[PDB]
Amino acid sequence: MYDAIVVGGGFSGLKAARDLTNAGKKVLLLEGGERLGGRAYSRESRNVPGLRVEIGGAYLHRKHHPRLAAELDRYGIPTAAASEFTSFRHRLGPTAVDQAFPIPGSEAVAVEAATYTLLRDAHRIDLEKGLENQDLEDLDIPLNEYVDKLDLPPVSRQFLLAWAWNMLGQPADQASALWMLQLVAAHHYSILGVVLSLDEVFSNGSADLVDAMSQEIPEIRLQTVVTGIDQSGDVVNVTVKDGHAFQAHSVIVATPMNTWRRIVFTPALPERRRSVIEEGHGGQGLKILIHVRGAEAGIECVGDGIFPTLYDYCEVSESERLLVAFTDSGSFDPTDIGAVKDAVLYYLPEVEVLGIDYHDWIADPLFEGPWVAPRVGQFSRVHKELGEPAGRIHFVGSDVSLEFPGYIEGALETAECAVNAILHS
Amino acid sequence: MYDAIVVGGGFSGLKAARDLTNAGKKVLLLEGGERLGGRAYSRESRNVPGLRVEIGGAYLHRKHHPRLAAELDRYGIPTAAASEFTSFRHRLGPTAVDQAFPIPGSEAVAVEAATYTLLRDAHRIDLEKGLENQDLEDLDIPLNEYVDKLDLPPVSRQFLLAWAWNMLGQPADQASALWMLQLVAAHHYSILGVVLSLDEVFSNGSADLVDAMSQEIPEIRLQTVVTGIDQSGDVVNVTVKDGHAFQAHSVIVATPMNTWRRIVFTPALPERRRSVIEEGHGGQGLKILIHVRGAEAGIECVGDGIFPTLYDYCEVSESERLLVAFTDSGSFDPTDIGAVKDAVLYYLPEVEVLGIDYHDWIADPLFEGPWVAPRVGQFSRVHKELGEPAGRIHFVGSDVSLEFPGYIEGALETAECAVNAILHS
Ligand SMILES: Cc1cc2nc3c(=O)[nH]c(=O)nc-3n(C[C@H](O)[C@H](O)[C@H](O)COP(=O)(O)OP(=O)(O)OC[C@H]3O[C@@H](n4cnc5c(N)ncnc54)[C@H](O)[C@@H]3O)c2cc1C
Ligand SMILES: Cc1cc2nc3c(=O)[nH]c(=O)nc-3n(C[C@H](O)[C@H](O)[C@H](O)COP(=O)(O)OP(=O)(O)OC[C@H]3O[C@@H](n4cnc5c(N)ncnc54)[C@H](O)[C@@H]3O)c2cc1C
Ligand SMILES: CNCCCC(=O)c1ccc(O)nc1
Ligand SMILES: CNCCCC(=O)c1ccc(O)nc1
Ligand SMILES: CN1CCC[C@H]1c1ccc(O)nc1
Ligand SMILES: CN1CCC[C@H]1c1ccc(O)nc1
Repeated sequence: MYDAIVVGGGFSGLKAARDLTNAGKKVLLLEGGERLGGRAYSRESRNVPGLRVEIGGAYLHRKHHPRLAAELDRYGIPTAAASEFTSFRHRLGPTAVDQAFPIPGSEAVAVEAATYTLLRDAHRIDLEKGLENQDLEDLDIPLNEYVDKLDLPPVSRQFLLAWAWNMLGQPADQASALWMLQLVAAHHYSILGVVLSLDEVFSNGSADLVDAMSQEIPEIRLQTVVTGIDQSGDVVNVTVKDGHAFQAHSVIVATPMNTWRRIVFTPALPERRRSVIEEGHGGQGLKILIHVRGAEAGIECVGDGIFPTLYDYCEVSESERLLVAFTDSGSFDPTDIGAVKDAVLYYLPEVEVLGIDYHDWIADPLFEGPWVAPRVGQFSRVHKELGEPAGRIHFVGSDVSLEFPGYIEGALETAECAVNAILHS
Repeated sequence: MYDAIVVGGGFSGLKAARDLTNAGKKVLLLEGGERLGGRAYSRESRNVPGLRVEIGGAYLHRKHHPRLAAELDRYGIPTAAASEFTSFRHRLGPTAVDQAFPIPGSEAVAVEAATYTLLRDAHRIDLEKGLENQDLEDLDIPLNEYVDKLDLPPVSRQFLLAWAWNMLGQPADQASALWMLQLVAAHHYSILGVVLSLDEVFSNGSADLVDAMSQEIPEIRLQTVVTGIDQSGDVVNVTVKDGHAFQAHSVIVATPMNTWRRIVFTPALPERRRSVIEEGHGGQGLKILIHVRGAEAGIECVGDGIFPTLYDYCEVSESERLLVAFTDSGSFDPTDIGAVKDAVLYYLPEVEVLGIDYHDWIADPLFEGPWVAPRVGQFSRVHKELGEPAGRIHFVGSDVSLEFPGYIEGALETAECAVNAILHS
């Protein structure tokens, strides 16, 4: 039996396990899959032999993501930007300008005013309290309704909606305004910052950091799916799909929120958590790597397409590239390549699609979703509580970060807190 | 004897006189100078025979200035923009972009944040209450100190300071932050709007409108300088530099604030007004028309020069133009043409200065100043009170507008209110 069992071998689990180990605790890490890293998943391209790609989490910004920056410095892990953006091919209407910030002068006043309104609203959020504890319910409404009250002209309206679609992984009618404002608050109260945090990538893949961290973790079991966590006795018992149990004084749940509902907790989790847990969050983010021919380097496209964003990812050859598109899996079927072709040619009518690569995170039983985003009304009912301990079971992960939810940084942050909580008695 | 005497034949006096006349009152307008229009002064160029120029007020924006827009529609008075701006020659440092909005991407986050801060502060101002009645004293500090707390990077910092210098007619150390915020509030809570209200000009000069209005005013005396206003009796007595008095039930003071201190009021004006009146406001605006050779059309220059702004005004010929520069008369001596040459060549090293035209508003005894701007600390002590009646004497004018101070629109607004006050008993 162990001081602590960590369930899940993403960045959160890995951090918690390593740090508890270095503190002299006896730790076991159980990972249900065949690999470590979770929603950070670098691997060989399905389309391009010998090419390493990120199929989940990839981007970081050292200034918004200091714990991650610390990890990188700690292990000497190189980063860079994946591409310079120099060619802008927007679909925002005839008055848009082809630049990174495509808003024309005739919209400037409208943007100014909306900027003030969004940031005012964002400043209502205190990041330590939880979204359900601050009288923020009036903001917990469908994003499209919120944006309708800003009454933006066409370019700025579509620009904001596109990036919101991209970033939340939900269409505007399903996204919560409060959640959009949450991401603005997490970026030091900045709208710009949300998109500007796409700043660098791992030069050798996320696996670089995953492997570094795992090297400091003495006991790991892969292919070990936790099905049960029972703290009815003096010591927590963790049952596993095989049926061969492990015991510890403390258990860290570092699996995705949308998979909690498949674990049997004993006793049952506190009742106010239960409904949201059963439902799951509404995240439907979809990231598609697109192998193309005839694309110039450095393309960025933002617009009103079924892909709100489409931008440069990497050089394959003199004539071939990968692009990345974001949409959501409720709106778009990535296995309909004809659809892919249509969505790309909308922005880039000269380009030929050669193929696509993605991971169906929502269909994967180890995840049941991409990154976190609430359904409308969820997190103004319960949010902080999701990542609070239930007796000796701690809940960590990006999904439950108050400080940086949906980011690698949030995984690290939450791990920090569980480790400290465990070290204090 | 008259229902009303109006003192001053600027837009405020003219409006008040006309409207009282049309209401069936018996009105006399006394103007101390040889012309009507006051600080709106179109006349022939000192530099270019046969050319009409604006030596004071010139610019308007129909959307911010609806009363003025009404006047223009009423008399069929044509307007246009004086020039397209197409060539940007800024002195804002090597990272500036040569566009109307010269802020580069690396400053975007900083600007976003400052935008929120300025507008938040501006939203503290309710435009009907007066700046001395709202607990705004913490904002009534030197602009440079306020701007230092925004901690802007270099381009945005200098850009904001330049336009503030231009617009307030005061260097940053003498300008009040609260007053800058007042102009932001007057423009429907917009920073951009302050500069965007430079939108059209009178196609035939301000005198077009002045002449239209004066045609509706049956009794006008020019060269009649008021020296005394005495309401100790039942009927107000207005003494005049000649010594030949006029009497009325009501008197409208529509002369500039900085000339009130030369009038003998009986009884004395209410005591809390007296000190600011004696001191005068701190407006030192200076507008210089510059006759040039070798300038391309459509130039706008903003920067850190002794002229914060320098921009296109009109075509004289294929090789000659007028530009306009704003600075202030405490900082700059317009009769030092060598200085003028230096200030222009800073932005435009290829251009030859042929000559200059301006009016020394501060030296003119009928004005003692250009447009209104408070000294630091003035208007958070007394501001609304300056434009309130003292018994039967009303105070109007741009100088005292709560709603649009320093603009033609403010002259019209204040006249509106005095007329209505007089019509009601
Ligand atoms: C398409 C996509 C793109 C992204 N892009 C970015 C980005 O650019 N930048 C950024 O910062 N973030 C990005 N993210 C978000 C980020 O990758 C995740 O928030 C983060 O990796 C989550 O780490 P974690 O430790 O919370 O959970 P995960 O990485 O999900 O780890 C959970 C672990 O639990 C395991 N598991 C599940 N059920 C069980 C079970 N019952 N028993 C045992 N193990 C179990 C899973 O196998 C997994 O290894 C992206 C996410 C996705 C899906
Ligand atoms: C250089 C400059 C540029 C400007 N640019 C713009 C601009 O682009 N757009 C804009 O909207 N505004 C502009 N303004 C501000 C605007 O012109 C004025 O606020 C407005 O014209 C003031 O009108 P008024 O009726 O309040 O006062 P004024 O126009 O000053 O009228 C005052 C009248 O009082 C007379 N007078 C003074 N003392 C006496 C006395 N004792 N007895 C009898 N008569 C007396 C004066 O002769 C004058 O005719 C500018 C002002 C200046 C100086
Ligand atoms: C840099 N600004 C462009 C807007 C989006 C963005 O910043 C971005 C997008 C992709 C990428 O790899 N790097 C940056
Ligand atoms: C249009 N934007 C440029 C900034 C200043 C400005 O708007 C301006 C200046 C002079 C003029 O005649 N018209 C407009
Ligand atoms: C930065 N975020 C965190 C969750 C999804 C991810 C992401 C990355 C790139 C992009 O264009 N949009 C979203
Ligand atoms: C618009 N304002 C009102 C008072 C001064 C005037 C003005 C006009 C043009 C310019 O560039 N700056 C200031």
